Amino acid sequence: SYNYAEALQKAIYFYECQQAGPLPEWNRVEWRGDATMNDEVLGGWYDAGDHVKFNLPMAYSAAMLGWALYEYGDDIEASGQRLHLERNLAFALDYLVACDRGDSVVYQIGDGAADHKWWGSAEVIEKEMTRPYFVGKGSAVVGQMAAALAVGSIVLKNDTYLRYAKKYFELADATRSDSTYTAANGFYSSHSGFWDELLWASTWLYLATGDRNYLDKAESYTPKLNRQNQTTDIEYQWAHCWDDCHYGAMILLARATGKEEYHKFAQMHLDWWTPQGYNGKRVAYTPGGLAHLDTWGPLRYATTEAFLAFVYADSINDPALKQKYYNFAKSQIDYALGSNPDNRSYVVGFGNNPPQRPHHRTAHGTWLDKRDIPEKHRHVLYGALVGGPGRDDSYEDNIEDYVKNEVACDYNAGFVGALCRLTAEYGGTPLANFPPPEQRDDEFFVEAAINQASDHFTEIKALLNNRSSWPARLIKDLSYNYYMDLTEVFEAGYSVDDIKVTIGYCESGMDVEISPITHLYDNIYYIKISYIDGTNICPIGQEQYAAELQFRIAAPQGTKFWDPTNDFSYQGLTRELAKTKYMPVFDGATKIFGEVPGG
Amino acid sequence: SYNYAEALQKAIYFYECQQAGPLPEWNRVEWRGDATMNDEVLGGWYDAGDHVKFNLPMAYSAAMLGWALYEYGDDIEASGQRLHLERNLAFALDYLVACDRGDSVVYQIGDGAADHKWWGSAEVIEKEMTRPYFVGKGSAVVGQMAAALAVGSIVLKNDTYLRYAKKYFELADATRSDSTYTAANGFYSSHSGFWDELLWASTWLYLATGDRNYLDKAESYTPKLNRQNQTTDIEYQWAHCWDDCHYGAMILLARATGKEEYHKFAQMHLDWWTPQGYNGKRVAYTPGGLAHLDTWGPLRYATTEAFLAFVYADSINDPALKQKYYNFAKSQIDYALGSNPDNRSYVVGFGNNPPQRPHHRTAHGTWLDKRDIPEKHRHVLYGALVGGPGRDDSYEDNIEDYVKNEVACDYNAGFVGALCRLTAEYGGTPLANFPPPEQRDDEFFVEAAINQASDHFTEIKALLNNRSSWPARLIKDLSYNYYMDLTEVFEAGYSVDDIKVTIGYCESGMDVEISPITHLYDNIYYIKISYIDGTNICPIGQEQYAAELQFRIAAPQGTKFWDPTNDFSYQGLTRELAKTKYMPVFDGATKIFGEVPGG
Ligand SMILES: OC[C@H]1O[C@@H](O[C@H]2[C@H](O)[C@@H](O)[C@H](O)O[C@@H]2CO)[C@H](O)[C@@H](O)[C@@H]1O
Ligand SMILES: OC[C@H]1O[C@@H](O[C@H]2[C@H](O)[C@@H](O)[C@H](O)O[C@@H]2CO)[C@H](O)[C@@H](O)[C@@H]1O
Ligand SMILES: [Br-]
Ligand SMILES: [Br-]
Ligand SMILES: [Br-]
Ligand SMILES: [Br-]
Ligand SMILES: [Br-]
Ligand SMILES: [Br-]
Ligand SMILES: [Ca+2]
Ligand SMILES: [Ca+2]
Ligand SMILES: [Ca+2]
Ligand SMILES: [Ca+2]
Ligand SMILES: [Cl-]
Ligand SMILES: [Cl-]
Ligand SMILES: [Cl-]
Ligand SMILES: [Cl-]
Ligand SMILES: [Cl-]
Ligand SMILES: [Cl-]
Ligand SMILES: [Cl-]
Ligand SMILES: [Cl-]
Ligand SMILES: [Cl-]
Repeated sequence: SYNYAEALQKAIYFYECQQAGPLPEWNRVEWRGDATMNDEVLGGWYDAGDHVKFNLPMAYSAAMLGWALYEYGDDIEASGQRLHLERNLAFALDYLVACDRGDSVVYQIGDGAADHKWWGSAEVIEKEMTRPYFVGKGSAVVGQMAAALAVGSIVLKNDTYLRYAKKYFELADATRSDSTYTAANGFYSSHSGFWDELLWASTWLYLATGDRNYLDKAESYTPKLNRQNQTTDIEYQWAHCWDDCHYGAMILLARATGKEEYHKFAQMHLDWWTPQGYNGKRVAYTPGGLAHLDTWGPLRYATTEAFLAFVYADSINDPALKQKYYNFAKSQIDYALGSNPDNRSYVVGFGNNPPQRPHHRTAHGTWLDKRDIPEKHRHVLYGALVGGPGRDDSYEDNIEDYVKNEVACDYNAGFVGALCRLTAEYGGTPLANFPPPEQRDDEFFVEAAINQASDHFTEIKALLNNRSSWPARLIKDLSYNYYMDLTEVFEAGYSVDDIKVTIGYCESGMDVEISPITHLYDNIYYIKISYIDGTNICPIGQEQYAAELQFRIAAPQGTKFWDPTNDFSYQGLTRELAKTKYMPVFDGATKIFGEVPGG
Repeated sequence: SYNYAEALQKAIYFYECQQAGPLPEWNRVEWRGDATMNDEVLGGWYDAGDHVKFNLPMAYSAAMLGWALYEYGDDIEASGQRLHLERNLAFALDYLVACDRGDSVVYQIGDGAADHKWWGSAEVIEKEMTRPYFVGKGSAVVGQMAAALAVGSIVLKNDTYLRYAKKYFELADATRSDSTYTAANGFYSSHSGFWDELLWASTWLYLATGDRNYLDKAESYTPKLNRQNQTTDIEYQWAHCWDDCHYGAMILLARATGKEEYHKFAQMHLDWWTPQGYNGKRVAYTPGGLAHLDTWGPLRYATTEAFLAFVYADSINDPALKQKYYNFAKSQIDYALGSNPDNRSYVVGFGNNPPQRPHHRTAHGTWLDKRDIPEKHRHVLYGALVGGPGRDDSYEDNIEDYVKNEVACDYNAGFVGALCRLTAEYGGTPLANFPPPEQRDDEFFVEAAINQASDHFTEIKALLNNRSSWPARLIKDLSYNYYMDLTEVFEAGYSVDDIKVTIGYCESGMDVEISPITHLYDNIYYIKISYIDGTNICPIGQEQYAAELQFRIAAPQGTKFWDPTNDFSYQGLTRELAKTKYMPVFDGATKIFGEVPGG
């Protein structure tokens, strides 16, 4: 119905957009550079359109990418995406290993409230704030980390991942408490508790090792799972998700053990998701056919359930059940890709009329801590599955809609597995030239205005701008030149010593020097304005993105010869601030913007 | 009793405090300089503790000082004050003549609202605002100008004053309207109308010329005077004052004509002011014995009536009446000098416990456009009679009490006449060394702090202050030096050209240059910070009284030899702003504050 291979290609590339520093050599995202290099644990993924590393959803996302490979890795080699998926997974798993602290782990980098208060690109956040880390031994977060590493060890044939999966599982299982998991409260609180994580982790360890001790542990956790309302059934009326993976664990155990209790659960749970429901109970559905679990990330939940349904349907033989679950799964993926009342993709950069304003700071590329400027995103967040429509299929592509236009690691994770299943079956050709280069705008440049003109002087207001975005970046050795023609000075009988440079305003905190008037060639002279620590010009807010200087170049009071109309840098200037190419900008000795006289 | 000669001496000196620029050579006030030199008409007096020239009360005050000389000039020669009173009067009269515009006069300089909104010294007000002038021919203001010049012509034997007195009287008499008197509205509105001024001016012209035509004009105006309530009697229940001089005119006409109608009026009016009253009717009296006409300027009204009562008493023969009026008069003057429930003088700089916080901008001497700082007045407004107490004798000396601590030309004017009469009777020795010099503060100086420090640089925050007050003044060619010892630079094998001067903050609007590092002697070098228009550093407000610059002097990054502790200008600096004598200030090439290495 769609080119699922292209969808898969893009959905994987999304994770490269999320990578924290240092970026791997193979990162394909021209607008991403090393970021948050002062973090206590390097690498891994930023969670959403923010810059926090939240280990619970991060590890969940990795576990799901691992599961995608575990089921379908061989079957996707034709799409050309297997190597891409594998190394993207390994990047996250390396971070999980790097979190080890022995009897505890680093479980978060960044403070949610502080991070979310600021809107700007990953590469410049250390200029705005200093990022904390958090250490603990929460059974849910540590258990999820163990599960991700366990499946990772299988699909990446990696003994180190298995060693760490065991370490973390032993810690989570010994601790049996979420009390030291607090830094993510209100963002990724542990809602369901930790027994589902221990189940999920022990299940994957059994699949990794064949050690029955893990299967005994797994089966021991099932009576501890939450019940459905006040009944005796295990809870089934929700989705497999970052908080609760018992759903997927029960499916894996149905297949691994063949035991009827797991099959009964899988069928009850999946039936509740399908249009026919489970004995009169059913997830809410939009009229447009999307199973709609909650206001937040409905596409995330539906596409994750599609992956579970595909895996379960593939694992059973009953034709009616297989067709029912397969049709459900495909219907949810197809909705996300464009089979909906608006006929539009909900995957950024894919398909017909995709979202163009995802709630994502670094893809947006602002310079002034605002969402509304720039009015269009500077970058394409290819592959990102957005939150999606409301319960009535309604949606508007709006950066301010932090629900419907949310994007996140966990939104993409199950989605990737489902796309693997569909590419396996239908094939499709990935895009050969992907990703294509972006149109860039000017990043470092001066805006200038004539602040005052007189018959004996020129006074310039000049703002040296850093609106970098490909990638956002800091340049220390910034300078710009203002060129003049002093022919009229010499003709009137005066010299360079008779021309005085003064300053009328220099912005606080911007260490600056102005050169003496310097000969270029002939009667062409210039001053250089140098910012000694240009990294303080940075796209982090209204005050920081440009440094303002007002400078005056003056012949003696009373003289009548001063003529700025032949001065190179005066060309086109008005009384209103405007970008000018005639006051070129330099990084050290290298010109990075503008033009020079002759030259 | 009191030393009335000293009180008179100081009461006259008050007028020198009020002189607008250009000051006469004989001005005795060390904290007054030429002020408001751009005014449309130069000289004259500021009205109160403000800087408006309001001609109606200015001319009334001049007329009253003239009247004091007319009655008592011979009788005060012993007090030594006659020549002081004469030249003080001539300064105001010269202004009145300079107001002539042919068919109209300048009757105001300054916009009352804008003037009063700002709190600062006369000499700097043109940095804060532009002062408009107003032209018209209102009969009250022009008539009072005429009267002032008519008595002035007599007592100063001056034909030019008589010529303008006639011309102004004719203009007032032709116009018979206050319609063109607009700019003083709500400050010195014409409340009584203009017939009383025509009466007062024509009476003085008769006394100056002996031309009975002026006497006939004077008598023609008396039926046009306002009535007392709804009766046929001329209004008598108020005081001779800036708005209405018919009271004094009637007294002068009683003496000049001997006619019963004027004596009947004089006695009705004066009896109403005495404790014995007129037919059971009387001005309010405080329990402490002050005749209290109104909330505003009660001492002004009572001391003016004291002068009228003295003049009328001296003009009649009835010992009972003479005693009644003399006792009234002396009681009111004595109350003002200290015969009151608090035993305290209401004349600044005189007697026991005088007011120290008069509502007077220039005597206060702020630099910040605030009344509360400085908390003590920097100057002594000797001789100013304040507004005075409430009807219950209540009073607190508070700069914020713009009623009780108001001071003005018209408050002092009648008061001077009354003091003339009392020193005529009782003698007294004026103060020999008056005025004594004031304690002065530093006026131009740098406040500096170490803003940032490291092993390769010093960064200074420097505020160049103008808190001048002796007198407040402007200096254009202001600079200050920062002296260093570069011994350690040379000791490291580096040169002067390896040291970098940069700026970290330059206050907006303060055109500034920093010299290259300049040799002084030995290994001592300096930078000069020069303000191109130092007059923008001025004591007119919170942002203007000091120019802020943050400058950094830096050795190359990575070097560790930099040594600020042998730098002359670094001595005593902390991280908090403080005045320093080691960053000396210059006016052109002349040092005006601080110290230099060596000397
Ligand atoms: O209580 C229903 C359901 O909650 C799941 O946690 C949710 C939480 O309710 C929601 O506010 C947050 O945004 O998402 C989490 C994860 O989906 C919980 O995992 C389930 O066990 C529970 O049945
Ligand atoms: O009506 C009383 C009295 O007013 C005199 O004008 C006052 C004015 O009322 C007051 O507001 C202002 O502060 O001072 C003026 C002058 O004292 C007016 O001169 C009288 O004729 C009249 O009797
Ligand atoms: Br492409
Ligand atoms: Br010239
Ligand atoms: Br060029
Ligand atoms: Br006019
Ligand atoms: Br003295
Ligand atoms: Br000295
Ligand atoms: Ca859980
Ligand atoms: Ca030129
Ligand atoms: Ca009047
Ligand atoms: Ca030194
Ligand atoms: Cl802990
Ligand atoms: Cl169905
Ligand atoms: Cl199937
Ligand atoms: Cl886009
Ligand atoms: Cl824009
Ligand atoms: Cl009496
Ligand atoms: Cl007498
Ligand atoms: Cl005082
Ligand atoms: Cl103070």
